[PDB]
Amino acid sequence: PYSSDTTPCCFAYIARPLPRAHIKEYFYTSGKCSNPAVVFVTRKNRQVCANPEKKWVREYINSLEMS
Ligand SMILES: *C(=O)CNOCCCCC
Repeated sequence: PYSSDTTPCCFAYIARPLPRAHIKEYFYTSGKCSNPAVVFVTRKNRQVCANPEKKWVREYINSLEMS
């Protein structure tokens, strides 16, 4: 019933923590996707899928939220 634009989903999670200093932004993928995910945006503007349940991921989010 709703948006007919594509939206990004994640089908795998990066296995090891990204360097924190290379990440500038994050977002969660749509709740419509089959998997929950954090996407980190790097300073080279790459987008990397990550597991929201991982400690390092939650730590990075808190840090990013902690401007
Ligand atoms: C709202 O329009 C929902 N529609 O679902 C159709 C099933 C696949 C949509 C891509």
